[PDB]
Amino acid sequence: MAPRGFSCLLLLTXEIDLPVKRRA
Repeated sequence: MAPRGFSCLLLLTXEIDLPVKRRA
């Protein structure tokens, strides 16, 4: 898991929209 930051800011841009949609 990321330090709830680098990947946290990318979640807003939609970059990391995989762990917030479906099981995938």
